[PDB]
Amino acid sequence: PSWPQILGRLTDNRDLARGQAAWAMDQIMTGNARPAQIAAFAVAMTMKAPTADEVGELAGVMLSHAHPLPADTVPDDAVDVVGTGNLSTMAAIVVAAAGVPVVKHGNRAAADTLEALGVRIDLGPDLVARSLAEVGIGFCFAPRFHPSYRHAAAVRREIGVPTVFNLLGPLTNPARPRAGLIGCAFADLAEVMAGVFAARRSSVLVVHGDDGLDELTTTTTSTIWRVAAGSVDKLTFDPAGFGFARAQLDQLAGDAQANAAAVRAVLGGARGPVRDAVVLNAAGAIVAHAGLSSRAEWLPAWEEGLRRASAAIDTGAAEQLLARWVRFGRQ
Amino acid sequence: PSWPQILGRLTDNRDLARGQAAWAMDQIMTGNARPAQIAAFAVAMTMKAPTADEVGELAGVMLSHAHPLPADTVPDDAVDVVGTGGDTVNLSTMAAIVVAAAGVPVVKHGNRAGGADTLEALGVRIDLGPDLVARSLAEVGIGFCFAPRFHPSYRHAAAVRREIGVPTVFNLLGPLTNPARPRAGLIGCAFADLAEVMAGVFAARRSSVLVVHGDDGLDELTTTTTSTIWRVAAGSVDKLTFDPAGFGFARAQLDQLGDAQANAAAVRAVLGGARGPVRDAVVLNAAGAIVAHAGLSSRAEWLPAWEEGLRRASAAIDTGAAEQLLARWVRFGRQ
Ligand SMILES: O=C(O)c1ccccc1Nc1ccc(OCCCCCP(=O)(O)O)cc1C(=O)O
Ligand SMILES: O=C(O)c1ccccc1Nc1ccc(OCCCCCP(=O)(O)O)cc1C(=O)O
Repeated sequence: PSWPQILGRLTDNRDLARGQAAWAMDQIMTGNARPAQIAAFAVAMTMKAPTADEVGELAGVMLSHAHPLPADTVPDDAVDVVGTGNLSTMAAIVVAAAGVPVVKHGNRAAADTLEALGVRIDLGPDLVARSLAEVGIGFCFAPRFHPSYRHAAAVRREIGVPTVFNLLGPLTNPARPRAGLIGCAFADLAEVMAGVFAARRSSVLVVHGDDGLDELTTTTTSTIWRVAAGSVDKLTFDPAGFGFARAQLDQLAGDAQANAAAVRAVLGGARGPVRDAVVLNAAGAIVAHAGLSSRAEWLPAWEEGLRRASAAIDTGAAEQLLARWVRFGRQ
Repeated sequence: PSWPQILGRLTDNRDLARGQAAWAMDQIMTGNARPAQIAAFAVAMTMKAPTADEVGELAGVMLSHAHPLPADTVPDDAVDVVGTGGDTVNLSTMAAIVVAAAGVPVVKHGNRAGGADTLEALGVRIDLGPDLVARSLAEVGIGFCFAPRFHPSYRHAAAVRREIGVPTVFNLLGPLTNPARPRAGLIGCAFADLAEVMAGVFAARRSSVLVVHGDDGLDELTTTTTSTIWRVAAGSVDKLTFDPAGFGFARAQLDQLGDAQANAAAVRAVLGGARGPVRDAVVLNAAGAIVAHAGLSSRAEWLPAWEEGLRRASAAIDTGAAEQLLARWVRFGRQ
């Protein structure tokens, strides 16, 4: 195993042999990888087009180096709501208010919204565990939990272009949720992620908006990879089938203060395209959550998930869970 | 112009816009490119498959950053003999000595790893400044440009090469950035599509060059099989198939063609008159460079040019002129 061997293989457009991706990630996590080698690998793998086995090794090794949460502090039915690259933050809160444990994993952009809302996002494992137990939701700040990734994070900024590493966020949640709604901006890489979750024995909905969104929207149809029990089902999803009005991407589009205001409005009951998108993804995460204890029918599962997501807002539960989340950090 | 744009375009398998490659390389040549950005650029363009225009822009920038030789020290008809590397430093090194001994000025360009290593094993002083390389050309008829000495600004790229350790588009720059700027030569490449790219760059320069690709992976004309030759001259490129058998050369084996000291011994044997596959390959490539040299001042017929090139190359060995030139080369550095 060497960088010449692995990189040479990728630049010949060949899939890696077993363990090679894992070796590369280990060199990164130990700090032995040079920036040039990280970049070469990220770019070469991306242009080659990564496989689930390769992504599974990258995410697997990285996750094993992450700060774990304390033993028995994360429910077995905890879920994630996230995309690879607004709505996922809101959806996470709603799902939590519906009675589903949610544990997110994120970073500040070049998480910011949660800070603008007064949430203390940068907490250690013990307090994230307490947050999950007392508020019903927790947030793992990525730099806090993945410090060994910092050189790769720097590389990713310096090159600026999306690479295979942009798939690692949803696959390296330190709390190791077994369920969730996972959004991917590219159909090619969406199926790859579904394969990784499949091997993990996760129950997730890997979603890809046919408009290029990394989450279920009301702008157009979406492709969903239904992952459960090690199997993947590819489906098409039309929100219109659930009486949702179509919208434009302009409405689902700002700064932290603006995003924070959007959150309070939606949680405050404000109707519109933004709310609809939040309810869709929240429902998706709930349907994924149900996929742990059962394998119910697609339509009626979504009917139930949409009902719970909607009620979580309209009860004031979501708005009040947020308030409790802010009060938690203050005390 | 920025890295996210250029790298974005490349990873999308799109050719760059005019000027972008040059911008990228200059950022690299000025220490303004992060190692990650250098590696990302080199790898991305490699897998995209570089164009002659892109490589030409890279080579143009790198060459403009290089130290020149003094004015009026490099003859107009100086040649280079080199391969971009196999997947053959013994062959090219010997061919260069033979060509010089034939009366054709030769100026080489290489580094330690290796091209320069074999010469050091032979006792040649490789790391000389412009004025001494100039003296070597005039007094010995051959000169060597030590790549780190003449391309100091390439140090950031050179470090990245080592760290990734895989061939990239950058490996094409050597023959295209010879700081003596020979207008002719024999240039080898282990891959056909990259050979065609380099031929395109030499064409744009109006150079007289044979770009060669052994159909067995050799970055030089081989005896083991046929070769493709891009005959570059007068801004145009003829793509030709080449069979040494047509000149009476026996079909050798690749195994018949590793340390610098081992290569150094092979040089002394061949230049000493030892016959075999290696001699044949040396004479072929040397003859090729002489054909290229002829293309500077005339459009000669292909076969007669080669026959004359083979005649002179063989003579340069048989008379002992090649062996003696090496000796003078060594002595020159000792003094
Ligand atoms: O930059 C640092 O120097 C640093 C220092 C201490 C700890 C962490 C540090 N950097 C990071 C480490 C992990 C990370 O994120 C881990 C990858 C998962 C993030 C999810 P994303 O792909 O959506 O951003 C990001 C950074 C960073 O600089 O931003
Ligand atoms: O190797 C160095 O030590 C070096 C130091 C400072 C600046 C540049 C350095 N290396 C190079 C200089 C020019 C170059 O390109 C032109 C010469 C190409 C020589 C190819 P060869 O090794 O097969 O002869 C390549 C390198 C390099 O190490 O990659």
